[PDB]
Amino acid sequence: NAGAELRSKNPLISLFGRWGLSGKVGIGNAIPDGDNQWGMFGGGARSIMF
Amino acid sequence: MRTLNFNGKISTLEPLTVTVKNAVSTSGHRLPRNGGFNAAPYFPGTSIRGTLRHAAHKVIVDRVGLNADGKSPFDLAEHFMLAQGVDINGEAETFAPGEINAGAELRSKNPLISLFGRWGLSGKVGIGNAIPDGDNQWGMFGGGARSIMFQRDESLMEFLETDQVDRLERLLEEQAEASVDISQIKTEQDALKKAMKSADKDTKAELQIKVRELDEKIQARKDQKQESRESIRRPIDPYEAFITGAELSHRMSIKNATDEEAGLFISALIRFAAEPRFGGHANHNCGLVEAHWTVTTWKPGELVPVTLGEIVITPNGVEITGDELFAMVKAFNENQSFDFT
Amino acid sequence: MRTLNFNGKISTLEPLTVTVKNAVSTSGHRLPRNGGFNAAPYFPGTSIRGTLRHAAHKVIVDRVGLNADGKSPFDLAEHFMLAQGVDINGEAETFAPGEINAGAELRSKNPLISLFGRWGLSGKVGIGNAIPDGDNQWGMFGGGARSIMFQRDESLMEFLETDQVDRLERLLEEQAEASVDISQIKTEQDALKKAMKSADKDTKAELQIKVRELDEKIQARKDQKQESRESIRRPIDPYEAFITGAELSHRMSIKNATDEEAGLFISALIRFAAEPRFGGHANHNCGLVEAHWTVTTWKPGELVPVTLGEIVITPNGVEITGDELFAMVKAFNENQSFDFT
Amino acid sequence: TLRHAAHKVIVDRVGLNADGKSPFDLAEHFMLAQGVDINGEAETFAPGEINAGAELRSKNPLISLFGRWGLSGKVGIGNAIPDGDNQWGMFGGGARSIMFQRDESLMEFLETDQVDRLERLLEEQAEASVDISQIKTEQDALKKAMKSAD
RNA sequence: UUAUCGGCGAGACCGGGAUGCACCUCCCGAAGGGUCU
DNA sequence: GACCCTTCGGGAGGTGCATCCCGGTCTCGCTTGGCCTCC
DNA sequence: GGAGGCCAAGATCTCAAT
Repeated sequence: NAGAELRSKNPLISLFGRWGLSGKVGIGNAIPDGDNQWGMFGGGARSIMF
Repeated sequence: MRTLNFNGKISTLEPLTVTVKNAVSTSGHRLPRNGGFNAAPYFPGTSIRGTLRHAAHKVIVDRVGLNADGKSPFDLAEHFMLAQGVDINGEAETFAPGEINAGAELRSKNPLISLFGRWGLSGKVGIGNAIPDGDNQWGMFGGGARSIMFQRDESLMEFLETDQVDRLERLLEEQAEASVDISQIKTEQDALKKAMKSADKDTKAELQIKVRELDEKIQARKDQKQESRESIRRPIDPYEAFITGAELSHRMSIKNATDEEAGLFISALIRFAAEPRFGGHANHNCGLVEAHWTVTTWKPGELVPVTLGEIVITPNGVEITGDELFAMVKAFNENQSFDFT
Repeated sequence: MRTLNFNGKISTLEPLTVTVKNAVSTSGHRLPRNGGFNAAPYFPGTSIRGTLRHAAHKVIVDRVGLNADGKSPFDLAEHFMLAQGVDINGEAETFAPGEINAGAELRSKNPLISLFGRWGLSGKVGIGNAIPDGDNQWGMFGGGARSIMFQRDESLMEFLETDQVDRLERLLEEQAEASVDISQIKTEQDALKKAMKSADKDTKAELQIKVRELDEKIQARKDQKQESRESIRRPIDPYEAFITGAELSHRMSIKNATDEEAGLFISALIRFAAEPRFGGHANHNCGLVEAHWTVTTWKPGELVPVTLGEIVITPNGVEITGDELFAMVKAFNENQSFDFT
Repeated sequence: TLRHAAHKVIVDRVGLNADGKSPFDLAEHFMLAQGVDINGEAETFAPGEINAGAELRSKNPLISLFGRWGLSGKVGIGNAIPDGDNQWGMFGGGARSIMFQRDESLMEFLETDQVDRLERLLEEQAEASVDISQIKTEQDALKKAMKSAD
């Protein structure tokens, strides 16, 4: 019976939560709509500047 | 007067479990094993026999008729005799040994008591165990843990009034305290229990007495609690069951089955298909099965049996093939000389 | 009174996970497996039963109606009995001779207890497991790593006072030193813990005692840590869950369901559709599902079932089809003779 | 079991009389089945010889295979010795229940007087169980001190 | 092998209730470049 | 169309709680007289 | 009216237990 008061005082810890206090916010994974929407990027190579 | 052998398989749609008194131990719930502690489990033929016997009993109850109030003509004694096979009034026609054709009239007039029998009257129906086809077709199901609904879902606290909220707080504090005390008592109890392996028998007796008194202490401590004797939050121990999709081979037979008794048995199988549930833990829908049996008869003196047909029980219906099984069912449903009282 | 079989599937809109006590081990988090270690996991029917039972409890609470304050007329014992089937008052008796016929009235007055039973009253609702259609429909999700807030983002350093920056410096230093100490203790701990495979039976107790003492020393090392007890920076172990878009075959049933009981159950399904979340890990939005069930009935003695309708739960709404299901829900709603107290 | 099978073979072979009654009376039935002679009309061979009853063995194959009292049988049937070491187990078991405490739909069939009779039955069963448990407890207490008794 | 012959059998559902859950950014730096109609 | 050059590390948790009950069978391995109906 | 057939009666008590 302390959650209600605590959640009213602290909206952030109400939303996201802590150990023992459940968070109201659930944020799921992001799934691609189609296919072949992922690839290798970056890479490259360090080179002697001089 | 023919022998019908029902050779087939029982396919499992939901885990199949059963609690046999001699199979379960303090360590945990185990299925009855096919001989030994490390052998393959099986589903008891006793459970299948009881389920089919009660299905046949309900077939008979429906066939005799129900009055406008929905009451059957049978008193308590007839119901017990037809389903449990036990007589309470003591009026069962006891056959002294040596009687020629002992059950003749009773078998001719009461196909249910002819099929399944009682004390003093051998039943023609033998329903064997179900044996899995492969290995690792069983596992520990159930599990879980009961939980405070108000610690899990805080939105339930809004319904509770202040007095009940305080009652909840006292209940939880009491649960924690009792858990700690019982835990200490259990630690001492298991200390004596691990000392139980002492070679001296006298010590073992003394340890057993002390363990008994510690169990009494646990019960006393539980009684001292005022809010709730039992702890609400507790893990639930699993039960062993056959996995979903397990194939279990089954054998049933009727020895010297007339058309009427075979028809009653087939009607019992048909009615069983409406609720094809074996075993227990139905709260988790355990026990649903689908089965198919191939019916064969063997005339003594001949070298090969002949297949009469097949009974297939599926969630989509009951399939019965072969004109002989239909003839059996029609013979049962069209014989009006049955007296089940 | 007819049996209703709910045959259908559950489609996961988000990963579906559950932590069953026996299912997990020291290796990590795992779903309960249908058979053995290398078997196809399933979603327990116990969790589904609990979620639907609490949905039905909320249905009953809303139907009864709250007072002006927003409080419910039910006592704490009545909430506990409806939602979890727990008699904290210590009045439940399993084999009371006088309760032999009193079950019918209790069921007729209390649809929720009739559906979901208690200790001593069988529940008409059986809710089975959810078993995936395909293979490789599960995986390890949730793996992450808690970070130091002020090392990832240095712009938050300027918010802290000068005295608190030293607090964070002490936190980081103590984390480093305690982590190296605990890692050394662990690596020697596991080095001898690996010896469990081939060790003397007598030394096995000491090896258990040795590891326990090492655990005590680890706890003592953590205890002397001043600024924090547990290190902020740590990797988070993943949990096993069904993949997004997994198709799990699920089967539910109500045995001899009155129209009112079936209406209560369908209303529980309708209320569950507001938050169709099974299992755990509410953060990461795990557990969201989308299910459709086909309701069929089977009158005993018949050969083929009858389809009453389909219940479809989607994020866009709930669809109930068939005049029978609407009649059931109406029958539940229009009955004013229920006493849940 | 095999002697009964042979007796059934003989009964089938001989057939039934014109009236449909089996042509064996009680005496012949027990001679073929159990091997006893109930009326004392059986041949009593001299004890000295071994190859006795040649005519009887020629005429009655069942008595020749499975003997009678006074005539040794030619059929020896041995035990069925198991091959493995864990091929036996405690099967059966189970537990008889009450058909009305397990299935509640069966109570709808009972009338009021029958329901009252069932309630009386359950109460009597519980009372008798408790009383008999007390008596067995006292009996076991006697048994434990029986060895220490003079 | 100290003689002879003999199925131990029948009936029984062990079942009932229980959400295992709560919190956590895995991040950080790097020219792949040059010769020839 | 010839060839370099393949990285470092941090850090791994904490809790509860472990139930209650029934209900344990009946025969029999002998002979003879008393008595009920039967042919 | 034996003659078949059933049923009740007759003494006291039997230790071994993974």
